[PDB]
Amino acid sequence: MEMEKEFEQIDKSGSWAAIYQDIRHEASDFPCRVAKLPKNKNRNRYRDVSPFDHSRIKLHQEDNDYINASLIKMEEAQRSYILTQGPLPNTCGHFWEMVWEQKSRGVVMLNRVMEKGSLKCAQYWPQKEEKEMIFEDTNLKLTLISEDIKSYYTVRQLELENLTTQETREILHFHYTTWPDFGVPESPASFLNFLFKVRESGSLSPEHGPVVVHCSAGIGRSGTFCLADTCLLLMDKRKDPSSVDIKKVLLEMRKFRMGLIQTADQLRFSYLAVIEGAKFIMG
Ligand SMILES: [Mg+2]
Repeated sequence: MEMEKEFEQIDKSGSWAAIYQDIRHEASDFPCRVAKLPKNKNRNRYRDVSPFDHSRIKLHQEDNDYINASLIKMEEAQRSYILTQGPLPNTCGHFWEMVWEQKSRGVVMLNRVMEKGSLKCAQYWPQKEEKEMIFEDTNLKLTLISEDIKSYYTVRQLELENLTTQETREILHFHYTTWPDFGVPESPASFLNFLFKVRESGSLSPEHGPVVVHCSAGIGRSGTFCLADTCLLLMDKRKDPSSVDIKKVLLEMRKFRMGLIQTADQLRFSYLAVIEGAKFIMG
């Protein structure tokens, strides 16, 4: 396996930080002027994590179409993702409006609501069946239908209703709950297992809108999830699987949202996930 050889030699030479810095230098720099308008200050969780203008998701209701969310469209892989930040107390109705308008089937959440003793994300979905949430600014109702708590992740089914038109949709919420507070997982096994659960639900499939993926900033763990999914897709699709270059796929994704993969350890982990996922698939 070629990718496993490049991996092993980056490891023996301790080059991970230097490989990662070169990705940071080659990565696209596009304007984010809507993100930086003063009227959108409180729609952004981080001042240094903004969606590019050319790939930003626009809310359809008029007034302010801004949400911190980017469409990553992977042409050759035939896969699209919306990467977004963890919703803010003020942007939960926007978040669910985007899910509605983009005809998304799945939401992939890679963080806990509280990590390292701080709030990383608003509690933007209901925790009890009998206590639904209404988002008055975007006129949406959200109801917990069921949830399935496993050791490494939780799957929720939710009903999203457009109160304007009374249409209802089922949204699946895939919540990875065991990503360590510091660093990355020891073994890619549970992350891959989680990714395949998302795949098996249909949420990544072209009959639906793009999956919505977020962590706290929507670039670090979120980048890892999309990078691994797209790389494994490409390895299944291509005549030559060993022709799949993680670094070139990452740089392609970074044309659509800045900062994807935030650390050299997250880069190493992405390589790891793709390599081990290749065995379990293409073995
Ligand atoms: Mg109960």
